[PDB]
Amino acid sequence: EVETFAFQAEIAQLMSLIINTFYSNKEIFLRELISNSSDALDKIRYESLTDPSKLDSGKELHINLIPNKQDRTLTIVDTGIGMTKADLINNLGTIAKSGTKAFMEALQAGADISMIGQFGVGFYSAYLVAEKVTVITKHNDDEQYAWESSAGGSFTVRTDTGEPMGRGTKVILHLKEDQTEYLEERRIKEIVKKHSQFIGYPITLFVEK
Ligand SMILES: O=C1Nc2ccc(F)cc2C1=O
Repeated sequence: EVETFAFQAEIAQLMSLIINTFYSNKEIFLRELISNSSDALDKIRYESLTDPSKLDSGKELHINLIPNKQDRTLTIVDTGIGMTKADLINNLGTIAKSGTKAFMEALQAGADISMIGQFGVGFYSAYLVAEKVTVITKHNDDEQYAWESSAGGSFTVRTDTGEPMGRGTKVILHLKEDQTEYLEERRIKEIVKKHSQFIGYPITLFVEK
């Protein structure tokens, strides 16, 4: 059972802007996704302070970076609070309608694309490098779901039947054919050290066979 939804008009505009605007500093996508994971890990930690039973689905608060050259995917896994089905349909837990407005206003008022995270819509920077994005998420209060979109104005949501996650979010980036540099160990390391050296959770960069 696959449900197809249409993006809000403002969100579809944001995605086509990111896809079509000539902009060479694409590496900032990893900083935004890692920052989104750190925000989700902060949320589960804060709720765990007043209720330790919320960590029953997983006590480790970490971030893993998993490149795969065979599938040409870069996956960002975190054990954060996760997202419900309502969260997924509601623009992946963001206030994307108002955040897109302030972002597009700034883009004509001097700002550039690298400042996308300052308006809460940093997740969509994934389409700077990915032709398709798959999001697997598991919140304590809901089941495991799979969000997917190749842009084009629509996305799909389905119950995920694959490997159970416990709790957290998995962002799979199906990279464009000319963006395979972000599958290289030294390139990923350089970006993490440059843009995410002070993240308060362990970041493990997986290596390949
Ligand atoms: O990619 C990276 N992960 C890391 C974790 C710890 C650290 F000190 C550096 C790095 C990287 O560059």
